Amino acid sequence: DSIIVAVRVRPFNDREKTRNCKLVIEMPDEETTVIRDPKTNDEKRFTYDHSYWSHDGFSEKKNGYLEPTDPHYADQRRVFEDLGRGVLANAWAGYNCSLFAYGQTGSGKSYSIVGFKNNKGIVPIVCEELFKQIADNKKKNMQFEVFVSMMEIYCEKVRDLLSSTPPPKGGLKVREHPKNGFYVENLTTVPVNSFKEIEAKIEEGTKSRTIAATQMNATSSRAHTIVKITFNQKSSKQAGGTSMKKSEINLVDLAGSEEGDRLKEGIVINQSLTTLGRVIKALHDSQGKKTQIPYRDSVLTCLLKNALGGNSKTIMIAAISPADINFEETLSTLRFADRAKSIKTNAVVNENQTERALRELREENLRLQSQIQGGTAGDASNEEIEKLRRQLAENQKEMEEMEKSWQQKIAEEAAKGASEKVEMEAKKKKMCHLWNLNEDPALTNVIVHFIPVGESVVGNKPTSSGNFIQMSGLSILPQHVTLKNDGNNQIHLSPCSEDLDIFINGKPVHGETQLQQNDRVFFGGNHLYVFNNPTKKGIRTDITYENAQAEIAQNHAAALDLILEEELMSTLPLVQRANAMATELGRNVKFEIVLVSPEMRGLTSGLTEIWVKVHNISEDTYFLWEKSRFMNRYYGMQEMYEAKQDGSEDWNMPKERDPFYEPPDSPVFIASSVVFLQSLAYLIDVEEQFPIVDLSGQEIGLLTVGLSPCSTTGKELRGEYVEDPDQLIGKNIAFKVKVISAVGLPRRILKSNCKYRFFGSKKMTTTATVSGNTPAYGHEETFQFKPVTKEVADYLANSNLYITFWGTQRPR
Ligand SMILES: Nc1ncnc2c1ncn2[C@@H]1O[C@H](COP(=O)(O)OP(=O)(O)O)[C@@H](O)[C@H]1O
Ligand SMILES: [Mg+2]
Repeated sequence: DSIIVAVRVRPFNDREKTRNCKLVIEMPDEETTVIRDPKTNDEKRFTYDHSYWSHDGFSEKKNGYLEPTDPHYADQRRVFEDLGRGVLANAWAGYNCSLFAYGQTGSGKSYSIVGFKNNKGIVPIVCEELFKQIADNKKKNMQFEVFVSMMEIYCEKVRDLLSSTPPPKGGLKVREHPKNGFYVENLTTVPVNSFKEIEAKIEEGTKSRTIAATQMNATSSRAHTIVKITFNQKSSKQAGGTSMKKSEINLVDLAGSEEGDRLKEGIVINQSLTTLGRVIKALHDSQGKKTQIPYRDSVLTCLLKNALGGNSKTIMIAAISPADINFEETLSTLRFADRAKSIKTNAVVNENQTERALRELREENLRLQSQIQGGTAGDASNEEIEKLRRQLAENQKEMEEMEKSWQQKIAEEAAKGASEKVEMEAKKKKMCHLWNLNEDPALTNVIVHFIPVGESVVGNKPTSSGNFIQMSGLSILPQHVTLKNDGNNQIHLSPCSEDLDIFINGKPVHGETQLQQNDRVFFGGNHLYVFNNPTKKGIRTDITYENAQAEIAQNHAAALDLILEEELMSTLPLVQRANAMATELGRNVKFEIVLVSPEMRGLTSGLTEIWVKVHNISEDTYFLWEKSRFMNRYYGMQEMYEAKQDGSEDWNMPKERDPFYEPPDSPVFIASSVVFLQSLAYLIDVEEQFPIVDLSGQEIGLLTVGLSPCSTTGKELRGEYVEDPDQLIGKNIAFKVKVISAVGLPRRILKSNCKYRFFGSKKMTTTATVSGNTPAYGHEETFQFKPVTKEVADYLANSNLYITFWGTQRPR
């Protein structure tokens, strides 16, 4: 009784196609997946229960559904008929099931699980078929109960997506029922009678998820989302008194499966994924002395302990991208699904007599009551005598629900408000409104802010006054912007500060600006919206987060080709969130994207480097991070921001642990120098000054370097006259470079050295470190060449040495 692993390949999206990406994934049969290395053509061949090819051979119908043209395209209905049929059979049989999707952010976890628009995924049609199969097949005298729950797991904190109650500190409690396993205490479980009910419930759950993602940066790529459906079949008038069969389905959308500082990256964010990699590994290595599987090292592996080798039927969807750039991550995915493929689970039917279940629950209630008796009269650990009362209250609620009829349950739950959504969708046709625009496509156009017909103010102030639109969360000020609506005919947006970075259509805004139909407004952090006036023109709702960020990156690059644009599309939003998090967490640090062009490196064609300039205003220190280092320490920043939002006592943390601080004696790339080697091409011995430029491109100093030819012996060659540098070809000539001295270095620098790599040496030459701001490096190194090659001659005659400066600013 083993797991069911299935991999699925999404098609090329609209930005990978213009990027000219080669397909690196092939599926021969409906079982095998072949990943071929782009630069090596080496193939790795994996086998699974299903290899879903959703890349070729489909056609978008007028309804939007992607129907397969050839018999190889895995449409939504095929993935359903293979896995949702299985989860429905498990639910009807009495086995509790668990389907989870692993994969990279963008590979298609959310598409496979939930779906997107008219291509519905596992959850919707599984719910629909469950309710239909209830209403159709099962006769005799039986009752059927369907309960839905929905939780998010973020930084090891469990948050109830179906509860408007403000969340506790540290998230909801996770306790281990001794017979049933790990569970979430005080998790909302509503009874649903029709498919519309569970649809609206999951809808408001995704609404809460969207609010968390946009206001507190609870990013979907860094969080897990679980939908828990309990299906109960109650049978009466049997040989025994009465019985109930029970199934618990867990549909899990996992987080994205995607140095100088250990503790300043993520530890709590990736934890549930990290140990998920461990557990699987630990479960695969078991194949001859016992090992230990670390379920308790994270919340996810706790809540999926039965799914990962216990009492459950487990299904896995590994979504992979068919592109060159992701070849590594894809492979990792394919390897993860390969390791989990060897997982045997022991699922049993959950039938229990109603009277004996009630009696067991009551005896546990009595055990807890006696525990609190021993509390008040004995040890009375005020920490423990609250945990015990929590458990007693949960048992009490369970007993109260057992006695209750399902009709009374649905009546009580319907007694507790849905007209808010009806009238919201209604007044969206009459009132001007900004709708959400989120990096997770499954959360775009979910929340909405309505613009009153007067002059209102957007800000992070909990209302309590007139003419106020409340935006709460990251980057939003108590008085952010001012909106002026003229009878839903002419709306003007004006920022309340000159130091407030807000954008419209990507172009920055400095004064009163009139909004127009389908404008793309950005307030800060994650507050990216699209304006809609329902009275004028023709509205639009098919605007993706990728379009707005694309135009923002276009305008930013024009201020300061598609490879660079698509990379700013990944870096810029993170830099916005980094600045907002820094200024909110008390860290007086400012991040700004500095890009190094090929021309700045002495090249003609080439990739443009992206750096994140880091200014620590306190201590007044400057740094410069590679984009990757910024990504890792941004993971750290996001973790710290969540720690603050939870109200923890350990968010403001020491220097060695917070991701915003960088020690001052840390070296930083400060200056650039382009030394043209033409002097070597003509075998002349000269030493001149070359401009030193900071990363703004501004020339700030002069670097005297020495250029001279010398024989392979080491002596000064022989005095010929080179008129064309090809005369050097075939001769044994060496060239020494003498980084003599520099002037004009920044006054803040106290130690510096130079770095370069001569032609074909694969040994990064780095000079000694010198004190003053006018340092005498005194470096020298000859570069031998057995035949001076036409490539080397062209190098000397037309290219240049790219010397970079690395310095420190404060003491040691
Ligand atoms: N199998 C697929 N078929 C068609 N489109 C897909 C598929 N998988 C993903 N996509 C597209 O890729 C985009 C991002 O996928 P998403 O569901 O966000 O994956 P993840 O949540 O794992 O990042 C979606 O907008 C969707 O339209
Ligand atoms: Mg997702």
